[PDB]
Amino acid sequence: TVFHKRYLKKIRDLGEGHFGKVSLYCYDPTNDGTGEMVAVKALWKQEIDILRTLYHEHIIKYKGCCELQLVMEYVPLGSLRDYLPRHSIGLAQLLLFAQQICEGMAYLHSQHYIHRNLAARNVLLDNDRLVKIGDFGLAKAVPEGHEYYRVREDGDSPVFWYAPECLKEYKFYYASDVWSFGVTLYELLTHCDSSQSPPTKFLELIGIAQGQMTVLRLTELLERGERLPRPDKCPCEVYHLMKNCWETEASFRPTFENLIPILKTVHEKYRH
Ligand SMILES: O=C1C=C(NC(=O)c2c(Cl)cccc2Cl)CC=N1
Repeated sequence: TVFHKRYLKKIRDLGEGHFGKVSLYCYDPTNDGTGEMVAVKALWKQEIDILRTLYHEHIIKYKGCCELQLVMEYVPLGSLRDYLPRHSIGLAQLLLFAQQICEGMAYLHSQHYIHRNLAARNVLLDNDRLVKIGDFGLAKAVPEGHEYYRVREDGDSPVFWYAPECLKEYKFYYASDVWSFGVTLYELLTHCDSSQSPPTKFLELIGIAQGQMTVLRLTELLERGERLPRPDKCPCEVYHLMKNCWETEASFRPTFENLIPILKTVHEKYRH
């Protein structure tokens, strides 16, 4: 679908992820005064071409583009990062969010893509609190006959959601996305509390200032087996699952395909 900027009118700002800004716009090509609300991402053909080939209930829906800006579905409940501090959410619902992330991620990996920006702020919720994986700004196609994508520097990347191989070897495997999921799972269990966030907690792990974490210091701590702590009221078994996703060796981490039945089982145990 080719959208026309003439009938696209901006309503209000949502934010920015990979330096590209997202805003709520109204598309009214018939001038009925109500129109339909869409999300417009601006300032790149690969991110658009990746999202174009993706169709899944747990992946933000591509709607089209306009002369270039990305047009996606607008989701009213927003990101998990802002949603969790706002509401009283139970353990089962948090595990259901994690299960839905895994389903969306398993599908992404099936289409031969890696996300590389899997964090709670990049996961959105529709009206039925259903997961919608967003911000494909860092997403890449894993080359055919290759097990990883060679990263061109950690530059503007969420390093505190990254496995040691991404920082040390500049390698991004499907298993590197599992490590980020482990960190996202840690985020859900802290109810996305800012005082417990991964950049904040990792600095606290040694006792260094807001910007004293080097790629070497971070690599050595992760290789030494130092990990994020168990979030308050988090069941030991949900924490042990995060640790499995945080295995030093990439090949030893669970896959998303195998994490789904496990998160389904754990969700049932804590329900009601
Ligand atoms: O309602 C929405 C919101 C979207 N994007 C984000 O909210 C978003 C921002 Cl503004 C910054 C960083 C990451 C993300 Cl996912 C996409 C589609 N519909």
